[PDB]
Amino acid sequence: IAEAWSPATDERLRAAGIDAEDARRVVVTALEEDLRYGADVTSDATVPADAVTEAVVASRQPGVLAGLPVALAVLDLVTGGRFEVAECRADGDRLGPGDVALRVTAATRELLVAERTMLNLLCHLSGVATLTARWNDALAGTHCKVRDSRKTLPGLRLLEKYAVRRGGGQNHRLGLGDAILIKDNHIVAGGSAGAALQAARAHTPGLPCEVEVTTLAELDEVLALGADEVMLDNFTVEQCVEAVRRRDAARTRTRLEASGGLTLDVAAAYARTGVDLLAVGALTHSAPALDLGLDFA
Amino acid sequence: AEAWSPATDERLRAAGIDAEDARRVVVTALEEDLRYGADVTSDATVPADAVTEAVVASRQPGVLAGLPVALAVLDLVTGGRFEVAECRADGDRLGPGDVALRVTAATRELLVAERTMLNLLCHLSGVATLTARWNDALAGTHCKVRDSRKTLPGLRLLEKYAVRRGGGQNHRLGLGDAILIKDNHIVAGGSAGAALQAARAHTPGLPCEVEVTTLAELDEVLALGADEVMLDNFTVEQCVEAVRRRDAARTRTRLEASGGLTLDVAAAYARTGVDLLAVGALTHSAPALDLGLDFA
Ligand SMILES: O=C(O)c1cccnc1C(=O)O
Ligand SMILES: O=C(O)c1cccnc1C(=O)O
Ligand SMILES: [Cl-]
Ligand SMILES: [Cl-]
Ligand SMILES: [Cl-]
Ligand SMILES: [Cl-]
Ligand SMILES: [Cl-]
Repeated sequence: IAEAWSPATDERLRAAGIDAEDARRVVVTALEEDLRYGADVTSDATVPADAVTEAVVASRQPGVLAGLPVALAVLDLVTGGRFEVAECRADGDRLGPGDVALRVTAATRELLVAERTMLNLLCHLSGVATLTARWNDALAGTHCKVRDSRKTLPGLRLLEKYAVRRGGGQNHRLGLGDAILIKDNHIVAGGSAGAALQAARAHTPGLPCEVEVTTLAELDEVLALGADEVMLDNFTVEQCVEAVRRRDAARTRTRLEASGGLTLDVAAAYARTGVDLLAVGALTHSAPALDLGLDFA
Repeated sequence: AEAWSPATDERLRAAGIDAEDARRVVVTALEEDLRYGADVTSDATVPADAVTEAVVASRQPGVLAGLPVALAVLDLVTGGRFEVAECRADGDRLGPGDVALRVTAATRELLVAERTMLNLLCHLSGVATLTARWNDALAGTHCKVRDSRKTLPGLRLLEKYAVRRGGGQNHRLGLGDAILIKDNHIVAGGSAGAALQAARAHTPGLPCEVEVTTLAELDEVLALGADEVMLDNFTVEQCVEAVRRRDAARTRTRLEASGGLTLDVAAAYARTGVDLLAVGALTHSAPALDLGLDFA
């Protein structure tokens, strides 16, 4: 029940590397989903308007914590600044069961209004970071990194990319316009993979550029053309080993990125083929939520 | 574009989709993808006058949901300049290779829409698919499955829609349409039955569900004859006892179990004799359904 939050909160967000205008759109929208049918009828009947309590946000499962500054923004907006923090962990920290991510004090009615919006953000972004961190682990021992994609949930892209970073992964492009990625359907609608790569290089030479191949024949063209980065689409582990052979023999300056048909179990096998990157949509479209709850004193 | 045709405006209403809320989701999701430029890749590689047929089909089996929303994305991007050859209905079960939609539009407009349409399709169909799986496990009992308020930010109404299409039932939609006395109300309010009596006091027509964590609390609210009790994190065995104590007391209180539920133990919880299972995983942990969009 406020306009926007205090610039003290805006500083907290940009310090963590969160887009503050996007965080505001997400937070305001999520509060409205809960409040559009009227005030918190349950709290209004059972909790005095004057009550103040302490609240602890803690995890029940282990994983990586993301979104604590955005959760704090929710609470700033609902209380209008009238809260005091005692303890907090930082986004990126590992959490075990019972670990305290936040201990804050505010008016009881406003915590009760904010908590579900705080926790839905927190449990979701933490799930993303927790899963990204799992994928990074399957790649320990190699030189392979994990990246996300554009397969993000409507409305939560920048926040899901942020959570991916907090879990130790790397972002891909953020949209259709900040980098070139030539896909199957571009090659369906057009000539060949090679023609397409030459067309994007010529048309937009500033932007970084990646081409997605579905066969070894296509891989041969883009290697002949000296492609900067190549994405292997639904290659088997053997096919990737071949693709790494053909890459190492031509331009060792070509990054190979595997995508499609990847699961956490086979992540280790792929990393071992010598490909440089795994692009995993599951990071942001099928990230199971981390169990965090908010308990009162 | 600005808004969409009144035809998609009414196809959404025919589905029971909040059309205003859909507009916000769809326009936000498109702005996410275009706020950086114009789709350099397609503008370099696809003729500006190309027109293609596109098929949406699923690679895995599940329940389809969100197709009217995916269509509204296509409408906005094309300005209504598209045509549908075939479409399945939200709620239909699909298998591998099953075609949920065949559209024809300008190839460049399809490529800008492709990812927003699929992100909506795959998430909502995922929500409906998991909900349907939960329904199967409850089959042969009188237990139904219900969602929660543990929804992804900005997506509550579309996800509740998808729970309905997967064969589940919606719980309340916000903080103001139903009473639900939670663990923290009880802390701040001294006692579980103290809080329930306070709720009946303030609005006697609004029905109260009270959320208990101990068998003791359950006797307390069953003694006050609570209309509906939610068993927070009872074990399968504690639910069986909960049902026993409820059948003893001459009130037919409704029993809904919630807290930690996984598909895993879904079929077991359905046979404790509780009436409802409230599953946050339907919406906060629904794995996406693999649908793709392919050109002719
Ligand atoms: O298009 C992208 O940005 C992308 C990048 C890597 C992996 N997948 C995708 C996708 O969403 O198709
Ligand atoms: O508050 C709700 O609507 C709700 C309903 C059923 C199960 N859980 C919840 C929750 O507290 O998130
Ligand atoms: Cl960063
Ligand atoms: Cl292994
Ligand atoms: Cl309905
Ligand atoms: Cl007891
Ligand atoms: Cl009652």
